[PDB]
Amino acid sequence: LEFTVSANTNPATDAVRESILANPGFGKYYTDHMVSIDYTVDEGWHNAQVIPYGPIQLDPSAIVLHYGQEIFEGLKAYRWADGSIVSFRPEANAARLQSSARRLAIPELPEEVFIESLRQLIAVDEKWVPPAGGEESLYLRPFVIATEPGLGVRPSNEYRYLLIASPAGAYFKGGIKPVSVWLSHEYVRASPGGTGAAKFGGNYAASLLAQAQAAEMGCDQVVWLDAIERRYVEEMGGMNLFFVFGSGGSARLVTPELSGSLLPGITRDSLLQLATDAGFAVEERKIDVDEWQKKAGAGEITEVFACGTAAVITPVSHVKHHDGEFTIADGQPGEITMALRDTLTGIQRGTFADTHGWMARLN
Amino acid sequence: LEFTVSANTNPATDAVRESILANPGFGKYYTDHMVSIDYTVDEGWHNAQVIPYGPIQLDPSAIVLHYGQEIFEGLKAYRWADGSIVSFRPEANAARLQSSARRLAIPELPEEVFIESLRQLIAVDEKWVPPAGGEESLYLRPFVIATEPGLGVRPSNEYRYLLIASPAGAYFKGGIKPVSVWLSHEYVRASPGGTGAAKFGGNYAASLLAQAQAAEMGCDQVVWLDAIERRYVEEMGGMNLFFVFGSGGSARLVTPELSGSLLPGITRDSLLQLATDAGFAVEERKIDVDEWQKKAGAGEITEVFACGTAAVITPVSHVKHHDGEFTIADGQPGEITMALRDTLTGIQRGTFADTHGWMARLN
Ligand SMILES: *Cc1c(COP(=O)(O)O)cnc(C)c1O
Ligand SMILES: *Cc1c(COP(=O)(O)O)cnc(C)c1O
Repeated sequence: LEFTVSANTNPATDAVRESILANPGFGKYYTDHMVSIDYTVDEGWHNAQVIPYGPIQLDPSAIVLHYGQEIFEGLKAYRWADGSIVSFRPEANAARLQSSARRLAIPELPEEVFIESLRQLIAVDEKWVPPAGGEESLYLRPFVIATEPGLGVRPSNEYRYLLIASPAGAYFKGGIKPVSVWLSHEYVRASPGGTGAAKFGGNYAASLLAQAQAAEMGCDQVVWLDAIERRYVEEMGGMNLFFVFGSGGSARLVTPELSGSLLPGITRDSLLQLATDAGFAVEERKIDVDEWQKKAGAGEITEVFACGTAAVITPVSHVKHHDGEFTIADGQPGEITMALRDTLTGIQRGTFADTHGWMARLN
Repeated sequence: LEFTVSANTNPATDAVRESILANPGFGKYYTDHMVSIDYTVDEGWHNAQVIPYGPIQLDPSAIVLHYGQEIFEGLKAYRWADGSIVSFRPEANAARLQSSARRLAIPELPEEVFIESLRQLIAVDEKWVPPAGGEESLYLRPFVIATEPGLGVRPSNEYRYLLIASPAGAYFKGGIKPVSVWLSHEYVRASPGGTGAAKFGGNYAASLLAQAQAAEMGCDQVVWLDAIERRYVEEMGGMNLFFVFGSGGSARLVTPELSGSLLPGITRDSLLQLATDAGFAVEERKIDVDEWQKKAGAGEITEVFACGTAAVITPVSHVKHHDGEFTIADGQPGEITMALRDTLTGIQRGTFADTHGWMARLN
């Protein structure tokens, strides 16, 4: 697929850009350009191009505005010491976007086109990638929306793929700070036969009240329990969870299994591998509130943390739920939690060896 | 709220508008204008206006395009013999949009403003309302979308309410026709506590695969079973269901109760009342597949029909599911099914007495 480039004539000044890169926050500012690719049944994906970041046009009856047919992804681009610009496992995101697409009846975007859109945007907006050897990065947000007009309920026949970038600092206010969680007694993030395994906007809109309630109960984030038995721990907001049993090199990690409604996080998959590389025993099984509170209080469960592209790893220190409340260890980020975070971020920044070939060059 | 009007300087010629009204189909064509109301935290709902139907603009990071925070409604405008333009229970739609808004963390729109937008649009696009004495109408689609830019996950602080209209000709052009249904064994429409009771786009995008599967099994529409026991019948696509036991004046009606996950259909609410007015005994309870097939085969269940705004009432004649297949009576639309459809549409068209005061003037 051939991309055409229409340069932004009035991009952010070097001063404004530098200012942003110094204090970017998350998903607040956007680069000067974006990638756009159209889709029609007859031409498939076409009219791929790099254009200036700006307002999009949609018919009032566009399917995405009524029946929420949309999906998204989230990955990062990093600037290395040698001046190269790389991304962490972009092939995985390409593949998951196709998985989310299938579950939502949206045409798949070829992985080579996905990866190419990334290279094209960085080619024009490389100066928006943060300096090497830092916590900052450039968040890439690939997404697809149904654009065909018509109020009839059915899969759209026209779509638009968009790629925008946003300098990223720290998703959670604090970063090196553990969060408290409220286990939702009233809400579920998904159920068997649902869209829990797809990175689909609908999933997030549905969770807003549950998060609001977590905050009203005096907690930072909501944690999801299975929709069937209302007993098994799944995720924290839109992040996977890990439980650390014991400590030192003999410690073991437990994380909820991919039941079918759980979203297969790439950070999760990576951490399981890194844990094994380190020598820790890992296990993907079901774990319920009862065992959690019991072993945490007992001291067997020494740490708990959430993981995801945006925050990478976030320590969990306190738990509150319909039938109890307890703290994890001393309420501070655990040894293992931080050891794994330093290793993962180290690989992403080019500091540590990438033995699994996870880093790919974008430039 | 005061509405400002910006007339369409390029409206559809009389030739085009007339050709559309002669064969409008459904949700295919739109009138010359649309209503728009903006929402910000400091100004609340404001800048209410009637403007030309046309493409709207959104920032690429608009929340609705990433985390599906949106909701909608569906009602109709009818032209009566006396020349008036009326609507069926529009106050109920206003109330439901508020209910959907609350579940999706979206600011509620005052019922007074909702009704006003309806009056305002009809004021300029009255010519698009079909002739009286027929079964055609003007479908009204009110909806709210989150427009604030920002990739962080949280309720939007900026919204836009839009009201568009689409002519809708006779649903059943050549005589009413019954549909076949596939009871979904693999998918669920919603889970307890979820967003099943809200008119939210996400619910529909998630159902696309299940409908495609129903068709692949050789059926017209997909029917939903409860997410818990996977045995209790809920709805057909985006329409409620009714079961007719027996026949004649002593017939009895049974419909799934509002378990909390079912969508409180307005057509459904109306039919339960009309059934009572005719002297039919009614029941709002759970009914499983076993009872359905068993009693349908024994001839106790004589009819089944689905209901909703667009089609009003659609007969269901054939059922197929994981463990069986059966037909309802003679496979034709039942007596009670058509009697009730004739009564309801008669009230909407102004032919029968509106004893409950459901019809409201829009003009
Ligand atoms: C995106 C997402 C994650 C994390 O996936 P990463 O690939 O690690 O970024 C976890 N859970 C849900 C529900 C998600 O949508
Ligand atoms: C809109 C809708 C209905 C029908 O409601 P009416 O008010 O009768 O138009 C039924 N089920 C679902 C899931 C819906 O979204």
